[PDB]
Amino acid sequence: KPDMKIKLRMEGAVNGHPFAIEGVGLGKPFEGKQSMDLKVKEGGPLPFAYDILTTVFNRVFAKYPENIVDYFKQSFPEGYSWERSMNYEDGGICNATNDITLDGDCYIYEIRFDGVNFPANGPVMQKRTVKWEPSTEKLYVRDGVLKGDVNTALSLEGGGHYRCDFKTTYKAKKVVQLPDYHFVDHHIEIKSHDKDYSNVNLHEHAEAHSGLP
Amino acid sequence: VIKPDMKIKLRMEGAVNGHPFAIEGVGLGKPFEGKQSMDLKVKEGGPLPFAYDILTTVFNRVFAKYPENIVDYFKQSFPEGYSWERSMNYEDGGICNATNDITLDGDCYIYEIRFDGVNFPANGPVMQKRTVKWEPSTEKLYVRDGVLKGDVNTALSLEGGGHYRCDFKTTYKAKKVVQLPDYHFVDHHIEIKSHDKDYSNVNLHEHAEAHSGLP
Amino acid sequence: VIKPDMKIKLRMEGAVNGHPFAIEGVGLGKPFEGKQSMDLKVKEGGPLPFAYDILTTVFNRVFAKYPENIVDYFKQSFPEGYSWERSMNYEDGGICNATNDITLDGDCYIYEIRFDGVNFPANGPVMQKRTVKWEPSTEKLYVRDGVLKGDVNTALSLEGGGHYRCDFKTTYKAKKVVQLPDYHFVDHHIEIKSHDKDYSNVNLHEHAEAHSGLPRQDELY
Amino acid sequence: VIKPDMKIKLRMEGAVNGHPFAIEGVGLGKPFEGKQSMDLKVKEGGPLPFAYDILTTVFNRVFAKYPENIVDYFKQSFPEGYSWERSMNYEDGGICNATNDITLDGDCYIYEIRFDGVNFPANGPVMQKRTVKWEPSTEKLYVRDGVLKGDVNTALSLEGGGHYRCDFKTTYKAKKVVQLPDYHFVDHHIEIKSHDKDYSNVNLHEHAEAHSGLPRQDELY
Repeated sequence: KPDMKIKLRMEGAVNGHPFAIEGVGLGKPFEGKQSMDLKVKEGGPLPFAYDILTTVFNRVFAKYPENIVDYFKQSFPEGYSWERSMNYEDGGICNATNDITLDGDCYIYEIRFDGVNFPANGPVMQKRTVKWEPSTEKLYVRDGVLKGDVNTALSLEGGGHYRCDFKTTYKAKKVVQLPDYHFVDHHIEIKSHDKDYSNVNLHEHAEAHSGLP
Repeated sequence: VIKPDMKIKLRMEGAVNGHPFAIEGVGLGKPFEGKQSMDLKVKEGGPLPFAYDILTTVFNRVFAKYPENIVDYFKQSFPEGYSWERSMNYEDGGICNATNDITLDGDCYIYEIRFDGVNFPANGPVMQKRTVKWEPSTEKLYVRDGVLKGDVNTALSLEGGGHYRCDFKTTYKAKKVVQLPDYHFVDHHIEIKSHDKDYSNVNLHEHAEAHSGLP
Repeated sequence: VIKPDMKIKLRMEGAVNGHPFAIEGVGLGKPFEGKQSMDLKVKEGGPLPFAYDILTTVFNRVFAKYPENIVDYFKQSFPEGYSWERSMNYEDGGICNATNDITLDGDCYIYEIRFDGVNFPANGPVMQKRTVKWEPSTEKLYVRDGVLKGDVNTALSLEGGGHYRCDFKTTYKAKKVVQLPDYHFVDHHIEIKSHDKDYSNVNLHEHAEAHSGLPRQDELY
Repeated sequence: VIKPDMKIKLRMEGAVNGHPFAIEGVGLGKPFEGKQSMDLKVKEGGPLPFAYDILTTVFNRVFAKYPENIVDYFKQSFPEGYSWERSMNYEDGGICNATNDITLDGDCYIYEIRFDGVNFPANGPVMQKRTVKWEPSTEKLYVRDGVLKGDVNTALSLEGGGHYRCDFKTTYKAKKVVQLPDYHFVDHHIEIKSHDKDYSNVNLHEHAEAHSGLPRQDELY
């Protein structure tokens, strides 16, 4: 619908230490904007940069142009799931999955998050990340499902960037029309948070396009 | 504190391509000879829809024969124990993250294991169970930032011939400060010795020895 | 130093899976429009046994339209010029490293290019010539240790459908000190417009435009 | 075709971060004992501004001791010889691509080598010459598409301690049809034994043995 709700729970671990986060939000799928409030329920205070989780906290929240097949809006009411590997340039790897279903007007997420091999003096365990930069994801079809890759980066305290290579697989639960090669522009931002990030208000803006011209 | 005849008790909770499962095991082995064996049972999520082989190297470098001219990081870490973290990067994009918290209760090592695999193509040898076994391997172990790292590029043999490659990145963290070793190697040979039709029961063996390369 | 119309002169020497070749080209473009076109000729090692597409992005981010609010690293570097390094990483392990030394003579840029590709499998799309073209792309550019870096993972479309991925890592080096830009993007669309049977003659075009991501940028006045 | 004492003659042309150089070498070794040594001389581009260590493993798996139960792909390929392709992926993004055409003239192997490295950061151990030596390694060899592959993640020890990692991917191509081996390993130990101040003269050694993993192989009679 023009205005949808979000309900979510994430369970996971970072370098073996487990935690849990729940969230509630709302957004406009046809405008490509969304926002949510996240609450840490287990494993607080989190000893890692919150930023590594933010892109796991839904490509249905992306404004798709008419000449571009929309894989995500097609997959409802049944929904879809996605898998992702997030490979940071210092060897830290985060694996995340999301099972997305629809109940009335509210999307429901079942998220699992697992990070390993973050060095203790790195920007993630030391919390020296500022935010994610805007990015452009590339989407193409492979083995009857939709892939999404993007080489992005996090800005660091005092300048410089921390790169991360995203590899996402999107699987609609039911068979939908497959799209051509296209792009999605992203901008995710933490707009407010408390000292230990037990409460986080997170926003994303996403728009699909087909590149130049 | 470390005795020629130790026991293994383990539980793994995890998921592959989003589908969860759980496996328990009971084992035994000889740390000073570098040999071990266990019986594993699927307790949740069976029958497993992926090749069992991707899990076996998660199911303890204390079971490796270390010569005396090589500092033994793992046997030093007991009785307090150690933990390890690992990424396993398959050449077709399948990636498995696993963690193991290892403690010691009397004569039995106890594992708390987490396993999470993503992005395995449905047409690949992991989801279609076309792996035969792990080949023998030689791991590279070195120190970085006060902890021990171990990297190895190995492979799985496939049923119509050929090999399916995997890059290992392990971080070993002793629970308290031990002597750190110099650059060395561990030779591995892990084998499934018997199993069920669906791999609900698996008998797993490993043989390991540390060395220093040529000569 | 930068004129609305510029010329291009280049020579590329290199090898793929150990077999050497050489290519010369002449071109023209408009740096402030971010467009260029050239004519390329194989001079050595023909006919080439690999897909020509792996060479095209080696054949000048000075040919990229920069908005007025984004610092332009490349147009600043002339008349002295700049150099760049890059090593493409294709998903089946075939890897190409490339270098370009770019200088200026009057109104003509001059390239000295080296291209070296290794480990292309015989049954892969490069050695079997099953690539159609490069898809449009969006490059990510950021600063590291006083020089400009460029990352983008893009793809080639394949003859029977589907895509063949490649990871780009470029380093750009101005020869003299210039102003460094913030993290930004460059959109690309490179196209082979015409070629003969064995790709002896190739007409190649590129369109490149810089932006700042987010909400793409005319407001009634 | 293979005699217990063979000689080596080589020339390498290449560049690192765009700056070209050339090195010639003369050597000797015992293929059946897996040992070799050579003396290398910089002929162009000296003094080299990068750590010499990145070139040493490019300066022939015929010099590897094979047990009788493991098929020898390399000693089989002569007198025709073989060629190999290789990418070396360092953990900070430095990438070196190398090719070698190995031929045989009498009792002397002849190498034609190309070496091309890009994106080595200026503050890294290669451009600062902070490497000490390659650690010994164990390469893993397997067959793919009828040719021989070699993978090994290895490392260089660094001046102030610690290690600098590199990912090797080699493709070996015999010039004639030979019998293909099963999955096996080769243990390596390459050493610079002497060099002059700026590495214009370098004496280089390698020791190599193939095996089949543990249990490492008289049985007391």
